[PDB]
Amino acid sequence: QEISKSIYTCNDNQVMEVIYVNTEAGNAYAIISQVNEMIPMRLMKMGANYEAIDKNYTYKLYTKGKTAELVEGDDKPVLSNCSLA
Amino acid sequence: QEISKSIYTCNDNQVMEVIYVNTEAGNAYAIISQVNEMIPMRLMKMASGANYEAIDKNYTYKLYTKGKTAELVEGDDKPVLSNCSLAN
Ligand code: NA
Ligand code: NA
Ligand code: NA
Repeated sequence: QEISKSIYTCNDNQVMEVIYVNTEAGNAYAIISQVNEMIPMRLMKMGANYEAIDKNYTYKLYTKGKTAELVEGDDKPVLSNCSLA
Repeated sequence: QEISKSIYTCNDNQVMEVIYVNTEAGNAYAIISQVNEMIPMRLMKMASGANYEAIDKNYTYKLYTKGKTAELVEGDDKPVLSNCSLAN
């Protein structure tokens, strides 16, 4: 059972879903959906921060317990002050 | 090595993205997006090729795939996306 779904409420009246994958061998991933595309991300720092696997994307997901923030480019905010719902 | 994205061309000028998760130890999952939600799915250990069902029992999406082809249905095999093939 290596896959799970989280839903967050974020600033400016928005919702962010994240699918988390945690393999039995210890590899962690996250998938978000932005602009009608699903973007797979890999764990890069450990709260827990994930970065897009496809280098053509610059999305980064920073999580800390039940909170999160999604940025792009030079840590420019996309979704801020996210909290687990 | 474990996560990949497939894009399918389907009937009626529709496109379907699927994220496939295939772990090193051989476990298989899929993720699709419908009605603006991501739906995680698990492989059904059944007749080839690779058929998936939503992990959340509130959803009735099933994804049936065979080689390069796929079909997405819901409920009693009600078509959602039909005659899908890997884009080429
Ligand atoms: Na981007
Ligand atoms: Na047709
Ligand atoms: Na693999």
